[PDB]
Amino acid sequence: GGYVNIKTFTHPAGEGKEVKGMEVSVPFEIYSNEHRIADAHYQTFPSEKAAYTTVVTDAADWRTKNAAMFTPTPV
Repeated sequence: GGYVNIKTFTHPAGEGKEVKGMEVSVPFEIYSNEHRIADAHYQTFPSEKAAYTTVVTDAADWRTKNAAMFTPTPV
């Protein structure tokens, strides 16, 4: 149970594009059931309560934010 507090760090992702960091608290079961780790630009620590303002509501919400961690966007 509990939450998985994820903080991703902003980093360049191709000239003209990048990936904006984020802070999101994910319910453990939702996180363990499915998650994608592609780079090392993140950090994780568990806790009983959500540590960040943005809290994942459901499996679909997590897949969206998780994918947002890798989708390159113009600066």
